Order: sequence, then structure tokens, then C-alpha cells
Amino acid sequence: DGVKLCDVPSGTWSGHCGSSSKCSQQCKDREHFAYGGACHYQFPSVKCFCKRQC
Repeated sequence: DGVKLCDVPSGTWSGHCGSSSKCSQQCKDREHFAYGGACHYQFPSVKCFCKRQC
């Protein structure tokens, strides 16, 4: 229904997140974030945030 996922900042990804598909792939590939990730705006640019389950 609505699993609670927390968008956590990546230390691996830096710069800009233009593709959420690659962001999510990165999160699943790098760590145990099977829910992937999304491009979330933070200062100063859109960065990749991995979705962990909370």
C-alpha cells in the first residue's frame, strides 16, 4: 500500500542527478537499497537520494 521509504543522501553519487533510473540502479548496485532512489533537490543541486525502508 504505502511502504515508508526514506530518501537518504548518497556519498557515492555527487554532482547532479539527471536520471532517477540510474540513481536507483546506483543505490541498488552500491548498497542494499532495493527500493532504489530518486533525484531529490538539495542545495546546491539535484542529488541522488537512495530509498531505504523505514
